[PDB]
Amino acid sequence: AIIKEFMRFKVHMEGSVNGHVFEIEGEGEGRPYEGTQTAKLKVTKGGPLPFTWDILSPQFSNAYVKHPADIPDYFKLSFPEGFKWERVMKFEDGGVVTVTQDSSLQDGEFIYKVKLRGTNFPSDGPVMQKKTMGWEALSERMYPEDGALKGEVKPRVKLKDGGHYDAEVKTTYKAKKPVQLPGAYNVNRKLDITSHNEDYTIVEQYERAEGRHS
Repeated sequence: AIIKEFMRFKVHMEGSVNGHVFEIEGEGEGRPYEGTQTAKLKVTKGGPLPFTWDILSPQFSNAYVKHPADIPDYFKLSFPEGFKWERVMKFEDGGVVTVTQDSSLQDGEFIYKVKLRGTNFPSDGPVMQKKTMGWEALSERMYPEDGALKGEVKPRVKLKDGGHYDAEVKTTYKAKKPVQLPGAYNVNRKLDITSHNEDYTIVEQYERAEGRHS
């Protein structure tokens, strides 16, 4: 029931995007104090998915962010009980992804349960047409509000023909028990898909994430 220098996680997602219903199960691992982690995800129901993996990759882990020694680490402090989060991603062309997630620590591993709903993506837009090619580095501002920790960022996905496709992402993180909130700070993140099979039914990804004073 402590957070070791190396930790595994297991994750299950139930999702629907533009009506396409699917599930994903995955196995992750990483170094929670160093802010590095990887995961191997399998689409177990509904594959192959008719849309880009890039809208799913950010839903698969803030226990693995490296925090400065003098900032309360809300995510790590929430364990072993853990924390929940609720996210809305609004994309520039009207698509919307809503996500709810539960994180806990059971028998030495983190257990993540994700529910995702995407709607209103244009049928010929970049998400449904698999035109995106991964996230640029991003900086998420975390700030305390109403006894929870909110994060906000306007991250960008690269397009295969040279553009970018923009989103506004807002997440509320809430520990299951009351834990010390930090003052506002930033989390710098780089999320990469490192391997995948042809139809993206098996995917590996990696994230490096580090908190910094603002």
